Amino acid sequence: GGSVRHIAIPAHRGLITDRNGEPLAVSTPVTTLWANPKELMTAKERWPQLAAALGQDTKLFADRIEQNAEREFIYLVRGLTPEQGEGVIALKVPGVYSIEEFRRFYPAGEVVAHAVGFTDVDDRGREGIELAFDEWLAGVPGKRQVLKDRRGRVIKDVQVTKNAKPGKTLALSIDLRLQYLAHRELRNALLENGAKAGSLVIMDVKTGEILAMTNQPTYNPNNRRNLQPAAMRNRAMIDVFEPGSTVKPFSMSAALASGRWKPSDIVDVYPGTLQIGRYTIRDVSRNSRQLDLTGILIKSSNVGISKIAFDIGAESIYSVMQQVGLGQDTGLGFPGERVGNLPNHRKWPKAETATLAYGYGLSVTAIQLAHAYAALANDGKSVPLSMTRVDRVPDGVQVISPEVASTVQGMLQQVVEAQGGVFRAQVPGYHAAGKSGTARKVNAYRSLFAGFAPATDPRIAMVVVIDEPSKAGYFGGLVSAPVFSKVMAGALRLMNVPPDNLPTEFEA
Ligand SMILES: *C(=O)[C@@H](NC(=O)/C(=N\OC(C)(C)C(=O)O)c1csc(N)n1)[C@@H]1N=C(C(=O)O)C(=C)CS1
Repeated sequence: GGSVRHIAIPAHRGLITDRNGEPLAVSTPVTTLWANPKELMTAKERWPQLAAALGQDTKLFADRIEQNAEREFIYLVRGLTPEQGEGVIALKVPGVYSIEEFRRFYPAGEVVAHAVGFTDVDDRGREGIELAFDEWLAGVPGKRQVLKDRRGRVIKDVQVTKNAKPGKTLALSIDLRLQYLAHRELRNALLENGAKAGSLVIMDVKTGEILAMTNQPTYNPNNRRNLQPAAMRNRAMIDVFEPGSTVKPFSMSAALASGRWKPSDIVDVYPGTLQIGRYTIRDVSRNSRQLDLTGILIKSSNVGISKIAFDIGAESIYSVMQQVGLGQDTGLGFPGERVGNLPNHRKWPKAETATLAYGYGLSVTAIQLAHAYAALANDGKSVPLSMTRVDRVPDGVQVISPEVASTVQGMLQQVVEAQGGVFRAQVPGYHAAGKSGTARKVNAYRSLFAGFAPATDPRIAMVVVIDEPSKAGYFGGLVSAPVFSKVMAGALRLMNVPPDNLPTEFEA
């Protein structure tokens, strides 16, 4: 007797590695016990011992089987060892079956959870890379012919009609060594500042590769028990924030490209405030009069950058920030990734011109901010972003001219190295460049640092975001700059970049 039926052959999900082959998401065998209730209903005498072997109350187990008496498949328990599955099979209960199924394990756990994401119990990607590249990773299930008796029990395997096709291996752009370093130091910074959250992005300025992307809080994707959704946010891609002063190098790029400004030109910022009708632009350091363009960045003078913006026009500044990608679609396609907002106007009055120029009222992601600094470091050329390992580098787009980019690079090196600069961002053994930011949330603060290294031949761009530090310190040059120093120092050494901060003949 029996009936001819076709059943599926699950496909083996593809391995996800870092850029060097280190396993990040692996489908490994676990032993699973399942049951056909229609068969179980013929051997009720065996139920209590089966319940006991499954750690179930006898009556709760007997109730569950009765409530599913019309189904032909229920799970008993998933994730045993082969030895554990055999002990239950040794009861020889009709309708109880053991199978080996491949389920996801994440060997680096919380360290790359936001980037990698996870699959559901149907093993379909639902977060992070697992979702974004689900088609690549999933493969194609097969089909095989069976004969089933009246209860649904397979009584003969007839033939395979189509073989399963396994999913494909995927190598991410992430370097797990940099990821671990970034993860540990971001975690340390949250403790030292009693901060609520944070992000750290590392990018290869020559290839567009996202070398590291970590956030706090994070979660263990191997133990998703009562996960708070806040811990699951890949903030670097799905949270927007005001970049504030960290956009001032792009305002400065527009200034230098206009033909009306050189680094040694001077701006009077006395007395540290600038009234624009009912609005008042304010500096924190208000013991300045004449500042040159590098000093405007070193002191992070909102007044100074605003006066420059009045001279060159907001349109030139908006265009640079648009070109380097701030508030613009990255095109990556990460689930929930935000585009943000670069505010636009028909005509730009002084107030809107000033706030644009020092990053007030803008919305960007940490990925966008890092990509913009990568283009600046790469002599003004923006290489497309990638979450996967890049073997053939695609052509970039020139978004800032090489001469202007090179001059702004040198100014940003001075921001880190010059007297009164952001000395905590200095990278031991290397010349580094960057810009701090401190944004008041609308007192709560967000502490920023963005930069790149080595200055002589940039390789890595990095953004550090510390959300709501609660200690006495909250300025970006105190809170986020030291994280940049430690992570950049380690990342450059892990990538075997030759140190470039060597004495001249006279300094030796
Ligand atoms: C650049 O980020 C500048 N930040 C600001 O003007 C902002 N806030 O300034 C503080 C002092 C935090 C305030 O409470 O007003 C700002 C920009 S967008 C936003 N929502 N707030 C300057 N940056 C620095 C740095 O280099 O971190 C300073 C040292 C002084 S303020």
